[PDB]
Amino acid sequence: TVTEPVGSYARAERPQDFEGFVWRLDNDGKEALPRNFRTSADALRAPEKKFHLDAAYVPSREGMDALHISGSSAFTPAQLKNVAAKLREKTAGPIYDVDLRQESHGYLDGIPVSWYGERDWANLGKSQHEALADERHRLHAALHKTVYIAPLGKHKLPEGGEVRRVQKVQTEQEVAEAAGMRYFRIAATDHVWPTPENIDRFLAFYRTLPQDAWLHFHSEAGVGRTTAFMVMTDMLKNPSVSLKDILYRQHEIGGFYYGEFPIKTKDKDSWKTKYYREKIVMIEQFYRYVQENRADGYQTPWSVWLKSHPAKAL
Ligand SMILES: [Cl-]
Repeated sequence: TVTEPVGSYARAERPQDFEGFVWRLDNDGKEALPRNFRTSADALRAPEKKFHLDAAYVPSREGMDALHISGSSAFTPAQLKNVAAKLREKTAGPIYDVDLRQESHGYLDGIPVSWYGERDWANLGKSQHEALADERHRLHAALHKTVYIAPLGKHKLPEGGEVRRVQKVQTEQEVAEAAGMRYFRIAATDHVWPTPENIDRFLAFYRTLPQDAWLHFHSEAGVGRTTAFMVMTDMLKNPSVSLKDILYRQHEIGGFYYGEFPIKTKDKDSWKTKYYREKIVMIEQFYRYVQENRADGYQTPWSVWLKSHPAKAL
């Protein structure tokens, strides 16, 4: 009897130990665009040394022109508008803001903030219903109230920032719509592989999208969670493309590399190590799901299939 199967390790952590304690500044708004902005129309560039990949390797671009996806970090409303404008030049289809953040976040006086708990796990273990409920309550509770908004220091603790009496509160959905983008939330926990719940939701959503739909994925940094879903979308829309080509091309356009590599972390970040290994295994497990379920149109949901074909630990 296994308590937590591969892909659900995070379920063993205690939520009560990472509760939110401060409104974190998600972006200073000094740049015109969010950080790590990238699209599937972008040219591939040299891989990052840390991933020890083959720089001479030329990944196939098959299906990238019609992939129509992009990724980025969190953003201010103005930055989102700039993103929408840039994407509108590439498509005449609906542009979706796919919010992959489980952590409660929103905008106070137009400032992008999030209720930060240690490890960014303020909503760990909560269902999407509970997470959004927490988010809605906190945002509203901030109106006409004094709050402290601050960026984090090297040890993930408040550093400087500012104090203000909020006069306007907005959800990301509001910001997205005001930017001319449709909105879709997937409460994925930061630093770990998306839950079976997260993926089932995405998969159902993905199946009903128009042919010309453009997906702009984003999380906090625009790296871990953002790349995982960009990778999954790439595999789903281009099942004939090898796992290697998918992983390489998603990384070389500016994303994270989800294949094996010499994982290295500072002592204070040693806790992230097993979660990185788990994601590597689950990336391969999803690829297997796509290859073995595409033929019948994915009649079997990911969560169901996963239980029938559990991934092997690392
Ligand atoms: Cl849920």
